[PDB]
Amino acid sequence: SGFRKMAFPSGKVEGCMVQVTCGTTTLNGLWLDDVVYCPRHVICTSEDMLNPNYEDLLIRKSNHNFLVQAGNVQLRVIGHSMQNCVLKLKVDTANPKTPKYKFVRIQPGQTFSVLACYNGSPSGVYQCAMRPNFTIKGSFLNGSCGSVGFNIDYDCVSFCYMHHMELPTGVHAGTDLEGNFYGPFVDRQTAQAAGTDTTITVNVLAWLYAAVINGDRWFLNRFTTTLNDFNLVAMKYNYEPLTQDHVDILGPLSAQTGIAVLDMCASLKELLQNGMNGRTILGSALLEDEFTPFDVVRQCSGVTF
Amino acid sequence: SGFRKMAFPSGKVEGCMVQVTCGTTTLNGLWLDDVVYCPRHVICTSEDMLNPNYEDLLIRKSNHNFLVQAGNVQLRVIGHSMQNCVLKLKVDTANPKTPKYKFVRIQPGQTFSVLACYNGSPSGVYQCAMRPNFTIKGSFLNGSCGSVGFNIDYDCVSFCYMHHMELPTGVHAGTDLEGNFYGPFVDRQTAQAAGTDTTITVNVLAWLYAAVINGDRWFLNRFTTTLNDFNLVAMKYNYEPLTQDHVDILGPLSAQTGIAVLDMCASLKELLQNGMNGRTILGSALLEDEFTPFDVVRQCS
Ligand SMILES: CC(=O)N1CC[C@@H](C(=O)Nc2cncc3ccccc23)c2cc(Cl)ccc21
Ligand SMILES: CC(=O)N1CC[C@@H](C(=O)Nc2cncc3ccccc23)c2cc(Cl)ccc21
Ligand SMILES: [Cl-]
Ligand SMILES: [Cl-]
Repeated sequence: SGFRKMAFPSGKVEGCMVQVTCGTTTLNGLWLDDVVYCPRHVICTSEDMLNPNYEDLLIRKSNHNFLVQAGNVQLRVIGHSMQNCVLKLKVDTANPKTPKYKFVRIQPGQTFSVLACYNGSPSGVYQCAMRPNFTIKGSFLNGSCGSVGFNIDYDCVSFCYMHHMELPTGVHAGTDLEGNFYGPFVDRQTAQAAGTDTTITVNVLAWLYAAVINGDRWFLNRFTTTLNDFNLVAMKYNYEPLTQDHVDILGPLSAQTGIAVLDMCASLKELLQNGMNGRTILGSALLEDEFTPFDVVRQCSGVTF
Repeated sequence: SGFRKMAFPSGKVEGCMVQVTCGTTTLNGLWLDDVVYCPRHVICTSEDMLNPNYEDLLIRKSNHNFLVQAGNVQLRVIGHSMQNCVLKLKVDTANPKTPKYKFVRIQPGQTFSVLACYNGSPSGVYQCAMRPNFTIKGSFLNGSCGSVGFNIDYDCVSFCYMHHMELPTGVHAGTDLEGNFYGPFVDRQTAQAAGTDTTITVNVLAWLYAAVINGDRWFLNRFTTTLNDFNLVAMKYNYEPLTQDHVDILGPLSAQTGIAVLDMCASLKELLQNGMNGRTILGSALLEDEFTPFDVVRQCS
């Protein structure tokens, strides 16, 4: 019993974290095989960030300008190239702790674990979701750039995020491991703002199924609804639309609990129009949307890595 | 900016997780140097579980009855001994991935990371507090016994918890790494119940300071309170009493934010009286008590 916000075991990723220094800027790099990936803004000073020409800045750099440190060992940079907003530093040594890995781009609503690092040293691990406005509500201080988000599938690490910046509202923005930003963000010192966030509906339903599996049933009702009537109500409360794919993905939890997805949507519809009325669900007074249906199945069934 | 429930990186502990099998029972062990630590209830035949005599059961066991598996390698048990509710299986191989470590017993209110495991394989990592009633509100299934709680403050792993059992209310009980249970619990199937839980007041105050550091100020008020008046109100909401030690520990956050501890205590009294009125503090509609003053300073700097 119990339900916790749970991250993947971070060990396979800790063995990849390195410190990357370029001039006065120090941030984190991800060392996989003989390449170190890091945000390209490491090559920028305070003025450069205002309006940077990264191709122009990178051409002026030499391999010896990048100081890569893996533990107490300095790695020697033998090449440098840029892929979108990520810098790739070729090193002479392949990381012996390189796990089986893939670079994957995730969709909004998908969750991942963040290994927050400072000076190439892992300091914490937390579970979060890619918000529908493409930001992440992370916990990051100065020096956390280059920290990565990942999932684990069997024995393979799927790297899905690299931290680049913090928006004025305290939310965070970054890229996939190919340097493509999630969201309409740029890696510049300019006025940027996240769009109005919405609730990840399929995740709320998955979390309501986890609450039922844990014995919390007060919100269940006799009612069902159509996907169309639910979506009309949900859109009014700034909830993301629920697609037939989402209904299908919730199938196993629906079968395990005996509550159909449209039956659970009728519970969710009431929860929105009436509130919790002093009650909680899994110790929470708000509907939690950072657990995907797969996260719920993994936790409520004990999948190991 | 931002505030998250954050666990320590679990790598140093993953390299220590092994599977321990004794008869039909399989659970997790912690492999440090040439010793594997695990709950002593692994030697019980479920029929012994109501009133087990563990000294009697352990004396009947031989080293070849314990099957220890580290990854795909079977370790050879060359000795067995018991320290309180923990079984120590001496193995013929020192764990090469043994980190710098210590065994620490924690107090209620303290937080730690849990590496939940099944069959010696880590499946997830999360953050807990030792509740004032000495239970932990974990997420554990059958087979999670032997999963450990830890803190990793600078290079060294401090092991503070080993999971032993789930109480009838879904909460969890376990021991320190010396086998001493936290709380009035025993490793028997006898009727056991956790005491009524209370809120860790010092942690709520620390979290209110984290919210102020993050720009949340709506709950602040012009009032202050005596420590005794605060405890009288707090006890009525099933909040733990706040001692002078707790006031002292909140000193650095008080200095950083410019809000005296008793000034923040008056905000907390108002929050308990009115509720949040549709507002959230750090994205939460409830007062969070699983961040210690030390966690807040470490996370916020
Ligand atoms: C203004 C500026 O030049 N910066 C700052 C450094 C950097 C940045 O956002 N860093 C931070 C990341 N994560 C949490 C942070 C909490 C506090 C401070 C900084 C954090 C950055 C990166 C880009 Cl791509 C664009 C702009 C900026
Ligand atoms: C009742 C009983 O004989 N058991 C069960 C096995 C075991 C126990 O609590 N196991 C579990 C742990 N953590 C979550 C669990 C969720 C579901 C099931 C079992 C879980 C145990 C350990 C002791 Cl020390 C005393 C009693 C018992
Ligand atoms: Cl999803
Ligand atoms: Cl402040």
